[PDB]
Amino acid sequence: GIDPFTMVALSLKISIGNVVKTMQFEPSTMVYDACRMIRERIPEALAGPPNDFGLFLSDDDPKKGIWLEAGKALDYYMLRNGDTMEYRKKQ
Repeated sequence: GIDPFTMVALSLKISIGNVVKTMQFEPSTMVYDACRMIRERIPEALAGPPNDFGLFLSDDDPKKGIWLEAGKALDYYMLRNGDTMEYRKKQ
């Protein structure tokens, strides 16, 4: 794939374990595609199976954080430039 930055791009802070990387995603980018972007830009995403991990929308409270569905898009989850999302393992 290719590193996104086209026009208005959703710059989210991707947390993988302890690695927080500000990543620029396209608004219409699907969650499985955003994962495709991290795995390629940050190697730590490849710490396990792709469906075993996932995108976790980070809020101010841990219980407000939700798991982004692969079949949905980033914009769909009200994601913005400056938000934090932790690409981490499910369960």
